[PDB]
Amino acid sequence: MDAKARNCLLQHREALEKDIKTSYIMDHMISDGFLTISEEEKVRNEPTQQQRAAMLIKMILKKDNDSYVSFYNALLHEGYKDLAALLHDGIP
Ligand SMILES: [Zn+2]
Ligand SMILES: [Zn+2]
Ligand SMILES: [Zn+2]
Ligand SMILES: [Zn+2]
Ligand SMILES: [Zn+2]
Repeated sequence: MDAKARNCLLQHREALEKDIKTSYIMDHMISDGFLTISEEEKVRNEPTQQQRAAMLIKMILKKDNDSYVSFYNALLHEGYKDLAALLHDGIP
């Protein structure tokens, strides 16, 4: 993804990981088409909520612009408008 978007995720990494429950966000991104079911299972396998969110963010950091926007939209739609507001200015 564009550096602007990546740097924004890094800036806000700790809050994102602190706060996010992954299950609904991930099904949103899978329905959208920008997270695979194999990626989802890797996240789901982690044994705590912080560790699942850490895995998800780790994955997203390696994806493209279209995936950043899908993640952003999932935050907007699945109960994290606060976190979406932090990532808005980083949209590719
Ligand atoms: Zn799923
Ligand atoms: Zn959704
Ligand atoms: Zn969507
Ligand atoms: Zn497995
Ligand atoms: Zn972390």
